[PDB]
Amino acid sequence: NASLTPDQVSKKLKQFFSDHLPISQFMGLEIESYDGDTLILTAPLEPNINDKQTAFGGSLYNAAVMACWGMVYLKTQEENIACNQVVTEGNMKYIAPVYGRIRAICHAPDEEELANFFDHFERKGKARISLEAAIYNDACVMKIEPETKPSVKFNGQYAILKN
Amino acid sequence: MNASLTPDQVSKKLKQFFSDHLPISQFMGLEIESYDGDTLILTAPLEPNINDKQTAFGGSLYNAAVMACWGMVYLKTQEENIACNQVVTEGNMKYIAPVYGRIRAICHAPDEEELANFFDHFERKGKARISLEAAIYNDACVMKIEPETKPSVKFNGQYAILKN
Repeated sequence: NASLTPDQVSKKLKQFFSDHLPISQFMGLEIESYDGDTLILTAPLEPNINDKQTAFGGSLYNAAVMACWGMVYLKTQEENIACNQVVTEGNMKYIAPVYGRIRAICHAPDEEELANFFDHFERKGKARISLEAAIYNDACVMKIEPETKPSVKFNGQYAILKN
Repeated sequence: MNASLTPDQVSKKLKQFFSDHLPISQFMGLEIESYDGDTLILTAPLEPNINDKQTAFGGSLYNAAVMACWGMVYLKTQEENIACNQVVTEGNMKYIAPVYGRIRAICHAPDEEELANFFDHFERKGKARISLEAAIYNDACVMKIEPETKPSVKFNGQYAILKN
């Protein structure tokens, strides 16, 4: 309600992770930035590491799946919608290893889609939406660019359901 | 050269591996429940893997299945005394229903033909790929992937082994 600004709703999400998702706390998953259009989550490599000293694939998935879940949550908060949110599917392709800090980047779906989606939830009390996230290794990327090839691609579907 | 390893011997190797190398598995309480050569079952308690609704978080569900299939590939590779690096290449999950307590992820060995072609391709080329499925159930008695009980989660994973 009084939480509509990117800083104000980021604080809500940070709190949600810290209150409810012990795994996000083990992984050191934090919000790096949110400006209303792009969410970036980051996590240190060390707890997310494997035997080859690169990022465990499940941690790359968790960062991506929480980036897109995070983006849905931030949208529901900006819209002051009370609901349960669930992932209904998540798909990852691992193209190259990640061997530093994990940074998962999710862009908001367009306003029309978001409007349709919130419209559907109003009418039926259920609504679904698909999102994508990317993780890069070589570049300090601020956006999922058409140019740059990602190290990992994620696409997921998320649903919001009436209380 | 050594003889191939039995299910008990290699199961120990994978136990040691998670412990030495994957800190996330120790956080999650992830354990090998059983391995008999044909089926790998991994288990983890709910408490570290929980979400806001008091059910298993979808990310922890994915970690259990992705590691169950990675585990299966590692077990077959080790049984066979193959020295290699092993990576996931793809992992897809469909969430069908909540998991309400202990998490058990079940993975079966690929076909004997599939395994043979995979090790032969690795031998000749220094790389090979294989795909497997895993499922997670609420039911305590389930010991294999079966038509007769719809899973809470389904997972398809593809893995590569690489000469080191």
